[PDB]
Amino acid sequence: MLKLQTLQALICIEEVGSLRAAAQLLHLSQPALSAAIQQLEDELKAPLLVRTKRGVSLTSFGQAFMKHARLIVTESRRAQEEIGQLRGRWEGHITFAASPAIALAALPLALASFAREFPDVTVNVRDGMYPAVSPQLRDGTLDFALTAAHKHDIDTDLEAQPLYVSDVVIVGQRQHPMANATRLAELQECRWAFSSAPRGPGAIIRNAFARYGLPEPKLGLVCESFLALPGVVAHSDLLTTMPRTLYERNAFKDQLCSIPLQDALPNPTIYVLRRHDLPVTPAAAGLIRWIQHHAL
Amino acid sequence: MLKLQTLQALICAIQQLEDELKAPLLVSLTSFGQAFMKHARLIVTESRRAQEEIGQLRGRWEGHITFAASPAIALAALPLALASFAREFPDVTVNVRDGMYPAVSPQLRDGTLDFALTAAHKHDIDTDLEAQPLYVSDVVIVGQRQHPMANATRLAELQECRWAFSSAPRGPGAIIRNAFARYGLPEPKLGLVCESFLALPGVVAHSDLLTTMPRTLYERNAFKDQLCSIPLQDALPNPTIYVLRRHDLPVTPAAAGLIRWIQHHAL
Amino acid sequence: MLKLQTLQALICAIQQLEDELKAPLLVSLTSFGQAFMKHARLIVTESRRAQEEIGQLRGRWEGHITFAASPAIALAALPLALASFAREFPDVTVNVRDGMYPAVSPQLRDGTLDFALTAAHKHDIDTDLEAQPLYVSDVVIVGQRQHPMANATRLAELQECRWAFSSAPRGPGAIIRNAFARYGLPEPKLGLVCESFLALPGVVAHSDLLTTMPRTLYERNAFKDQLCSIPLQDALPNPTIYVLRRHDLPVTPAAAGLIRWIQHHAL
Amino acid sequence: MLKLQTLQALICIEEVGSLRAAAQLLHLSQPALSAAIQQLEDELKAPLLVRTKRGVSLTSFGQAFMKHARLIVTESRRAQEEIGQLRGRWEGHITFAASPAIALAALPLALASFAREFPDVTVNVRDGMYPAVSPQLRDGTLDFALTAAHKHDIDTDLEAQPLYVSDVVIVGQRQHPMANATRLAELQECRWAFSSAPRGPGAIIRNAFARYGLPEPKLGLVCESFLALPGVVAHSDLLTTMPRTLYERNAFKDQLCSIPLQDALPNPTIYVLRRHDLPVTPAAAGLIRWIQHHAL
Ligand SMILES: Cc1ccc(S(=O)(=O)O)cc1
Ligand SMILES: Cc1ccc(S(=O)(=O)O)cc1
Ligand SMILES: Cc1ccc(S(=O)(=O)O)cc1
Ligand SMILES: Cc1ccc(S(=O)(=O)O)cc1
Ligand SMILES: Cc1ccc(S(=O)(=O)O)cc1
Ligand SMILES: Cc1ccc(S(=O)(=O)O)cc1
Ligand SMILES: Cc1ccc(S(=O)(=O)O)cc1
Ligand SMILES: Cc1ccc(S(=O)(=O)O)cc1
Ligand SMILES: Cc1ccc(S(=O)(=O)O)cc1
Ligand SMILES: Cc1ccc(S(=O)(=O)O)cc1
Ligand SMILES: Cc1ccc(S(=O)(=O)O)cc1
Ligand SMILES: Cc1ccc(S(=O)(=O)O)cc1
Ligand SMILES: Cc1ccc(S(=O)(=O)O)cc1
Ligand SMILES: Cc1ccc(S(=O)(=O)O)cc1
Ligand SMILES: Cc1ccc(S(=O)(=O)O)cc1
Ligand SMILES: Cc1ccc(S(=O)(=O)O)cc1
Ligand SMILES: Cc1ccc(S(=O)(=O)O)cc1
Ligand SMILES: Cc1ccc(S(=O)(=O)O)cc1
Ligand SMILES: Cc1ccc(S(=O)(=O)O)cc1
Ligand SMILES: Cc1ccc(S(=O)(=O)O)cc1
Ligand SMILES: Cc1ccc(S(=O)(=O)O)cc1
Ligand SMILES: Cc1ccc(S(=O)(=O)O)cc1
Ligand SMILES: [Cl-]
Ligand SMILES: [Cl-]
Ligand SMILES: [Cl-]
Ligand SMILES: [Cl-]
Ligand SMILES: [Cl-]
Ligand SMILES: [Cl-]
Repeated sequence: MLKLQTLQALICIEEVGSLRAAAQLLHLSQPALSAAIQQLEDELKAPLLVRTKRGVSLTSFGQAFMKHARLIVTESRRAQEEIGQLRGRWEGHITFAASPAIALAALPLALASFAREFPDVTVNVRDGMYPAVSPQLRDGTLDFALTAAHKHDIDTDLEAQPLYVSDVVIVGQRQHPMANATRLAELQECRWAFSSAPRGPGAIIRNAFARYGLPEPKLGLVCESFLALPGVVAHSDLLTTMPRTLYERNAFKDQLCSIPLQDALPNPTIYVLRRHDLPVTPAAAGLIRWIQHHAL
Repeated sequence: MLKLQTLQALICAIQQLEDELKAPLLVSLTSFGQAFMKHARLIVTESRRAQEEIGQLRGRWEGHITFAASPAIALAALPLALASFAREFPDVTVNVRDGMYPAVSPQLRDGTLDFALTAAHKHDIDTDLEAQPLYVSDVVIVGQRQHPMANATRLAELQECRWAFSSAPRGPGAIIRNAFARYGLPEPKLGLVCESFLALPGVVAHSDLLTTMPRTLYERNAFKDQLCSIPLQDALPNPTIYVLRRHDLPVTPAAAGLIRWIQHHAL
Repeated sequence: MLKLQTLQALICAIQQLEDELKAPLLVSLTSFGQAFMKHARLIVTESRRAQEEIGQLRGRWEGHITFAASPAIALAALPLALASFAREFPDVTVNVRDGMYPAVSPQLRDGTLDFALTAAHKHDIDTDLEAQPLYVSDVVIVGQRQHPMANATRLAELQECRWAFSSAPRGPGAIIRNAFARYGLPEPKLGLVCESFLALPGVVAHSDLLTTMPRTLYERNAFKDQLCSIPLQDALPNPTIYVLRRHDLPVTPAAAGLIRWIQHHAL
Repeated sequence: MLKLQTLQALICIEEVGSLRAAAQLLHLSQPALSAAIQQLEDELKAPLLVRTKRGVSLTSFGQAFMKHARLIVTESRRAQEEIGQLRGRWEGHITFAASPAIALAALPLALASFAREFPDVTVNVRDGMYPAVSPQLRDGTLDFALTAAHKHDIDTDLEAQPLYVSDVVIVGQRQHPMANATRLAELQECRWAFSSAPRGPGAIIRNAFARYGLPEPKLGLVCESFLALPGVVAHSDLLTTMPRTLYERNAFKDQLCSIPLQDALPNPTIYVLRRHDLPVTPAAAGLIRWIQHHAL
């Protein structure tokens, strides 16, 4: 029998006056309790109980022992209570960062399903991209981050699981002079709104121009805000690069076109990043599952 | 004495700087290095603004402007102001980012931002910052188009709802929390916290969570047809959007030009 | 339910404990593991005391006593009390360490110490602890034997001196700081801080630093001939040394025996 | 010329009305200042100064430039001031741990000499031994620790420099029955006061008994306090092991003897331990030097 059950039973025995009554009250087997008490007495090398006409009383030894037994039972209960309070607070909240692509399609659908499964959980969704999320992830504030990244850039102490392989698209105002272009070379005369990338503003288009043997793309402006980007492009002759999800889901869709080139652009891999050592709550694990699920 | 050329490298020789300070700056930045960095940023950015301004006074309109914009600004006036600015000043490099008060303050103080366009409570604004009113905005309560409370007209009717606490100068959910409080209601029941304005409309469209947002954002997002605004007849705040700057920094001619175009289109 | 055998291993199977708690305990202890440890220590130490006490009630005088002793105790009464105790109780294992209030408190609370012998201010003593007066001590001011102020008779004459702030229940230098304050003097000028009573006499003997120490320590150290006590006629405190225990823990027969010998020799 | 000197000079020029007067006031060479200003003007592509009958005035351009120059000069001064405040507080205090051997001989002599060289420095000497000092050393609270250690036990991220090779001695009451012993084997019947060691209470004597092919030494008691140890031994028949310095320097010398065996005991190496990456203040470096000096 578990020692704690045996101590709890002993406290009950003192209270109700009988080993048989204690076992029944606590839903323990009588023979198992009687054996467990005997085993404990053999270990202590003294009897804890003496028979009387109508039950058992504690012996002098059991009296002394009981003072400790009560402290041990209370302490076990308090420990369970403190841990429950601390685990409840840990398990009851999620803080993570999400990139625009996740934020715009999967995240909305994932949160509703997540909430049905984990009704008692608060979510704190931050705007975030690597490597800005790297240090927030590193101290413990962020439970995980969801972002495009180049696998070989990710800090060695971070775990990384592929979430979805994304699309990027070149976007301009709906009547842009270069809308019919099929080659990146045909865009050399255009000016660019450099957008946010893990490798810095304009990293994608600059890398594209480079691998195609073109000069540096002409900087029109730097727009780190994906929120602002579609509107800014819609009201200019600037071209930009954005996640396909943002092109599909923005307030200026009717004022914009994509320029589908026969030249290839990257398909950024979006990763779930966590600190490797950290243990993961049920809810955080469930949310990731739900986000995975809706990232078809 | 400090060598100013070395500062623009620290942000990116060091031993001479460490010897000038007589303290370690690198080990990652030491505790001294972090304290040192805010100063080095102001010195470097001021030095660049000084040179750019002189070129502008000579008719060479080149240089840099870096600024932050809160969501309503970014969606309405900003595309039009950036377009007009680019026509008048074709050779100035502009860098726009998202930002909200008070998160923008340290970046106004170290000169990394020329200005920020953001809602703020006037009495909360730090004394070293100037605040020029730009816009008086409108806030609405938003839910999925078929929300159970889509036809509610009083805050009281929304008591049992869960909220996507949205971001604000006084913290997430501050407008709804204060509104609930002023109207004699208990704390708004939180469903989740959503800092991201980009993500918020879609999160609300695919849940039963209510939120508060600038009327601009309600009228300009990708989920408009899946959303509604609650037809409240209880009054909500109208936040003032300001142009915020560190007051003692002289505005460059180019940044003054952009602020002017922003003021024009906001009006 | 917890398995008590596993607790005595955690201090030194785990997955069953982690599953019982439903929280990670190891990763180094997790934040839960640290919170868990104080409880596990009390449970394990109480379990051992319970068994030892029963053997003692049966005339088997074996078991363990672990206690802390402040410097004056350790030097005067303790050698004589441990000797007398060992004669009466030859088979009990005793473990003595240095310790002072309030540093000893958590170790009284988690059962790792049966008791502590230490100076304390009665009104500072935490409500779950019992305090039994043991000794009223004497404090002296000490300096190198040829100190410029060796013949000073008033605290006022020591104003310009530098102090080896020595350790105390209210913090380093607390007795001299409070004495200076009560006598209407400025803060004592600190020369250095010396936590170590073992090192203090030798540090004072080979510098011009004054300190305060228990009269016992002054009369019992290896640097006596190189030291003096300042013949002050201003009054200094006489700290009470207590036997401190966590009150709700039943004292074992063996520990009661040792406390008795300690009380005898202190008297 | 340093740009900051040039800006400071420019501010002075505005104030005193003349480049010549500014150079003299600031103790700068006139030709060097005139060249530095010209160089700056060439870089700005505008003149900062215009000649008048009795000096120079700022041009319109210099006026605009001066507003920035003043902010830059002030900021440089404030930076120096903040760093000075932070460095002064860093350099003005030392916190370290010291073991009994150090604490009893070298430390006393080292502190006086240290104080003459670094009068403006507060020292905070903690009682300490490895590996208890290991974590205090690890977070930043301790600047260094001075302790016996086994080289191969020391945490890999800690630097360790040998300070002194120590002696340990077996000690008993002055008339101990085994005082004339010459072999460890002759002490097998004795009971021991287990003393503090880096490897745990009684580690040294237990290791000694072991390498000599003897049984476990008989435990009399555990005395973790080196302060209490000499007195406890003096009033018993217990034997112990202690640093030679403690045997030489304690209040019970007349009541104690050492038992100099022909069998060898260890000579623990005392190390200065620091975190490897951490930069070291002049004072802490000086104190270590002084402690090294007095550890002959
Ligand atoms: C065990 C026990 C003790 C005493 C009695 S009595 O004789 O009936 O009082 C009966 C049974
Ligand atoms: C079974 C049982 C045992 C003892 C008694 S009594 O002697 O009347 O208390 C009654 C009934
Ligand atoms: C008569 C009687 C039988 C059995 C017990 S018991 O051992 O406490 O369960 C008490 C009294
Ligand atoms: C450049 C870039 C930015 C963001 C993303 S996203 O993580 O798929 O939204 C992909 C690529
Ligand atoms: C960045 C990004 C956004 C959207 C998509 S898509 O889901 O493949 O259309 C891919 C990548
Ligand atoms: C921006 C970006 C991120 C990631 C990749 S990927 O390495 O092909 O997954 C390519 C481009
Ligand atoms: C609550 C709130 C958040 C943000 C704005 S905004 O500055 O107009 O985008 C106004 C009001
Ligand atoms: C100088 C200037 C630039 C741009 C415009 S705009 O065409 O109205 O945007 C008007 C005037
Ligand atoms: C400091 C300060 C000034 C003003 C206000 S307010 O009146 O609530 O906006 C609050 C706090
Ligand atoms: C620029 C701008 C910001 C905010 C609004 S409003 O909130 O819809 O009134 C309108 C226009
Ligand atoms: C995180 C989260 C997502 C969705 C909801 S709910 O749609 O209001 O039930 C609540 C909480
Ligand atoms: C200040 C002070 C420190 C320590 C003691 S003791 O507890 O008597 O050793 C008494 C007084
Ligand atoms: C029981 C007992 C033990 C020891 C002594 S003693 O010789 O006075 O220390 C007296 C009495
Ligand atoms: C709580 C408390 C009780 C008593 C004192 S005392 O009177 O200064 O010793 C101080 C503080
Ligand atoms: C045990 C003991 C402690 C303290 C003193 S006294 O401080 O010298 O009076 C004497 C004896
Ligand atoms: C650290 C330190 C400070 C002061 C002195 S003293 O000059 O001998 O008083 C010695 C040692
Ligand atoms: C440079 C300079 C400017 C003006 C005069 S003035 O003609 O004597 O006033 C002399 C010299
Ligand atoms: C050298 C010198 C230059 C100019 C004058 S002034 O014309 O009288 O001001 C006097 C002397
Ligand atoms: C007459 C005169 C000569 C030189 C200068 S200076 O160039 O400002 O030093 C000012 C005035
Ligand atoms: C066991 C032991 C403890 C302490 C020292 S000491 O560092 O030389 O004092 C050496 C050996
Ligand atoms: C631990 C310790 C203390 C003292 C000495 S001694 O300096 O070599 O005598 C060595 C070692
Ligand atoms: C306790 C102790 C510490 C260190 C050494 S040593 O490894 O030989 O320096 C031996 C024994
Ligand atoms: Cl039995
Ligand atoms: Cl607000
Ligand atoms: Cl203008
Ligand atoms: Cl005190
Ligand atoms: Cl007793
Ligand atoms: Cl020029």
